[PDB]
Amino acid sequence: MGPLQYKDLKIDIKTSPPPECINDLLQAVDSQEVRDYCEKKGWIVNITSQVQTERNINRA
Amino acid sequence: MGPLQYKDLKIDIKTSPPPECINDLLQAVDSQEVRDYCEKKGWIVNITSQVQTERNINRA
Repeated sequence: MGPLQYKDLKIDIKTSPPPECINDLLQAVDSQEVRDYCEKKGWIVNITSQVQTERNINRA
Repeated sequence: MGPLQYKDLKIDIKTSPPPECINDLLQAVDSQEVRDYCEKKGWIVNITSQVQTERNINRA
């Protein structure tokens, strides 16, 4: 199977969350509303495996 | 008046919080525990217009 091109990153300004300011933050105040928010914002502070992009490239 | 004798403000030190990732974050999930944490961490994310709710509560 295959969800997407599944390979190196190819974006830039849109969905972080590499600048772990929320998780490094909320990793101490227990508050998924802040991370649920962060990933609501668009960082996704949580993991770097299951990602979903809206601008596919297979066709572009 | 102010919170105290607020003076000397032309450096930066390890205390941010200009990178408003917590406040820009927590400004939407209502969670002073994250900012109380952020300023506990050392950013101090907190606008200074006319707030006077005796911050720095006794969390220890």
